[PDB]
Amino acid sequence: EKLFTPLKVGAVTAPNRVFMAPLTRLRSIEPGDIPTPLMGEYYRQRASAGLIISEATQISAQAKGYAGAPGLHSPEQIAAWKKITAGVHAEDGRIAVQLFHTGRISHSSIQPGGQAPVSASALNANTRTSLRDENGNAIRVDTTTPRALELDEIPGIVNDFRQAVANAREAGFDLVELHSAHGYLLHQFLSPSSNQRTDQYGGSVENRARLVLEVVDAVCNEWSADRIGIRVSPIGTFQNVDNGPNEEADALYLIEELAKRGIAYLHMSETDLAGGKPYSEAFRQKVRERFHGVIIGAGAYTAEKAEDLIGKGLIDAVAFGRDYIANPDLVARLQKKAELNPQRPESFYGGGAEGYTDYPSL
Ligand SMILES: Cc1cc2nc3c(=O)[nH]c(=O)nc-3n(C[C@H](O)[C@H](O)[C@H](O)COP(=O)(O)O)c2cc1C
Ligand SMILES: O=[N+]([O-])c1cc([N+](=O)[O-])c(O)c([N+](=O)[O-])c1
Repeated sequence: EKLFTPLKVGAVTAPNRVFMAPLTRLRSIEPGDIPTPLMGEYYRQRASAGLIISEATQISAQAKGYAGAPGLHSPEQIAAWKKITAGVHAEDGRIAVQLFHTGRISHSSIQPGGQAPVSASALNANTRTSLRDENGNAIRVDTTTPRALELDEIPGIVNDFRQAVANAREAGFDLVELHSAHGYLLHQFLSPSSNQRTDQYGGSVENRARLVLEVVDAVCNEWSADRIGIRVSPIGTFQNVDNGPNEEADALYLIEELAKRGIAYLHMSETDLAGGKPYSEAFRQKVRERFHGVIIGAGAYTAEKAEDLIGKGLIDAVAFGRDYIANPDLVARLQKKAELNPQRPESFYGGGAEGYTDYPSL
């Protein structure tokens, strides 16, 4: 078995290939979107992971889509995240911050000034986001119709990603993961379904990938390419955002472009929680020959599926989501073939310690 063997991931070395997937838990303080000591304890409990990838973290106030999600733009956010990374490092762990802009998956009530969120085009996402009620409890509310970004606003978006990566370095993160998946802003530009622009940021695949590649170049320049990962979900449909009528060819174009930058890793979210068609081994081979860094697979994996694909030389590591919510010591349990704690989905979002830090270790 290979799941418990080391792997060099850009600038750090993971001691195993069992990674903690990015998981939105909506427990941050408002006002201020500030990480908490309870969040610090949760991440410290999981520090035996080969790599922790944080919950989605907004790059700016405009980037916020969910009440209770943290940011990485203000002094108070930087100071709170510094305590969290210090606690992970005290336990000999490694942690990446997942950075996003939600684009049209948002609501006017949590935007600056109470105004419309932004996107590639002015089309409603036709889904829900998570807000908080008068008592601070999580609630699902229909998304607000966005306005299209003006051409002259695009450099500011690139600069916000650049600044958030500068802040992540100061906060003591080991790596950053750019959120280019799941129907958020970068994916909204990538997909023809959500991008009807007639300037240089819409139409062809080269134009649709222009924004995400500008962001990759900016953050590599700010820090170093060996500190940068990216999450993509380029095959299937995710939160009403499909990948267009040429999804395989368009995915291989983007992956070839990413490879030119020499980034640390490519993280593929293979399916939505509601399911989708499995990746073919032929498509996995085409990805593998186009990218020369670490490849992480995710989406309803078991340890058995992970071992199979790692042994075949097609991926290098696996990110587990819901098994990591329920099992702080998932590495030890998989190594010893011990039974897992049962999941409690009712407490995935919002609340406090219950369903968060109260899943026991062996
Ligand atoms: C409660 C919950 C929150 C999630 N939040 C995020 C997120 O912040 N960013 C992201 O890229 N994916 C997010 N996902 C997807 C997970 O990263 C992961 O890909 C998925 O849970 C993997 O499948 P598994 O749970 O079957 O292992 C979330 C999933 C769940 C269950
Ligand atoms: O649980 N969620 O609300 C949720 C949130 C995010 N996110 O980045 O904010 C995701 O990427 C996914 N996701 O991919 O399933 C889910």
